Amino acid sequence: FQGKKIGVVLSGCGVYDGTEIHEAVLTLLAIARSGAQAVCFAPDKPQADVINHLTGEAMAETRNVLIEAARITRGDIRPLSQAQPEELDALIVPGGFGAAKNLSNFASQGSECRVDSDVVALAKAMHQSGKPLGFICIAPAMLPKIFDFPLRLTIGTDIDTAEVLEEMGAEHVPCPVDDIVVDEDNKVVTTPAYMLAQDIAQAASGIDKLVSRVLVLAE
Amino acid sequence: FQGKKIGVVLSGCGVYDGTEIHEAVLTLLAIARSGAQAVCFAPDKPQADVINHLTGEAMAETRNVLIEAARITRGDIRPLSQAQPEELDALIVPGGFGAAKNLSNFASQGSECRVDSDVVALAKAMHQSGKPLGFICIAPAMLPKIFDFPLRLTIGTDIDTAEVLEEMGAEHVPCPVDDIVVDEDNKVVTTPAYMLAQDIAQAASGIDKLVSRVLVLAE
Repeated sequence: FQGKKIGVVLSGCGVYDGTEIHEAVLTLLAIARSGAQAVCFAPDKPQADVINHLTGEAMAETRNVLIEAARITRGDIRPLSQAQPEELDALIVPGGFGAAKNLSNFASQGSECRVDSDVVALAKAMHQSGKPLGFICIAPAMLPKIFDFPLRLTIGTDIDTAEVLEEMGAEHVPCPVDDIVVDEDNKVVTTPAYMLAQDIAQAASGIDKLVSRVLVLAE
Repeated sequence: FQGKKIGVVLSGCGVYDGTEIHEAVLTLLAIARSGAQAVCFAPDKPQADVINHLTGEAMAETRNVLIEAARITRGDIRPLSQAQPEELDALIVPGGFGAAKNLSNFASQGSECRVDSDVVALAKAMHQSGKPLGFICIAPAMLPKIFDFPLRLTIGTDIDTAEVLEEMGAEHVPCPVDDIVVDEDNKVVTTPAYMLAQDIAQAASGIDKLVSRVLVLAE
């Protein structure tokens, strides 16, 4: 897969107010091990909140999504507004509450949520051209808001969350932490990761499969 | 290795002002995949600085080392002052500039640096009992300040940095990104990681070997 360029969209730095750090790093690892290149992006805007990860309480400060996401990529990131679908072969979106607070407002709006316009436009551009999409953990919640047609996807086994996604037009398929769901016609791959994982090795098993599948779909 | 408890000491969240995020997550991954348990700690104190990872410039704010390190561990971390050497089988310290700013002041003091007292006491406790130590990237710079005896270690191949460590009493051994150096008598393992890595898969190759070796030394 040398030569393949995989877009990666981040939402901050940490599970509670940005991207799930394990999920993001596991994604980068799997991409690199396959010989492909990650091309990272994050929207240039303030985070919805800033959470003390030690206590779970909100902090009285403000942080920029792009600035904080740069921590994960060691500075090698660009504003999402600069993404060029023609230069990408696929798109992957890791989870964390940032996917539900910053890339969308699923966390507070549920089925009436809106998704970041630049996220919608990039994802639609991939689908137009037949380039695969990989969404992890809670990130698949954005899919039935982006695409106005039925899609096979998963967020694991949680019945309440699955009910919400169905209300939005998805077909929810149960999946364990170490496997994936694939909508073959639309080339969309999903996996639960931290929705179900009890440790990092269980999250890596599902993520590795997701990345592998995305790369196969991109050929 | 089920049952093994591996202490992990963090310094923040991000290469420039805390722990190198890739290195920390790769460490956790390798520990979990081997069936052992990571036990994470970070000192409860302010970071030396806060760096914009997008530009590399300092920011006009203050952040707590423990609070930010909790991002990497999804909240599963304790203040370093609470570490109980009797409950640990080994100790691993990932790199990032935080190891040189927060766990020590190597970044500004070089060979005249001081190391966090709780870092020194925990590391000494491991060595007393014959429990292995694994230090990654720039973290090995702390070793000849902690132990007043010669130690075989590596930070890669950088001649200037190696010269400083030698001034402090170390025996520096060249090592590539995908290998390790082991001081057998003192059970100390080091690897360069981001001192030399050009991507995350190259850092993982060295880290995986380090963790494996630490686990073997802990049996």
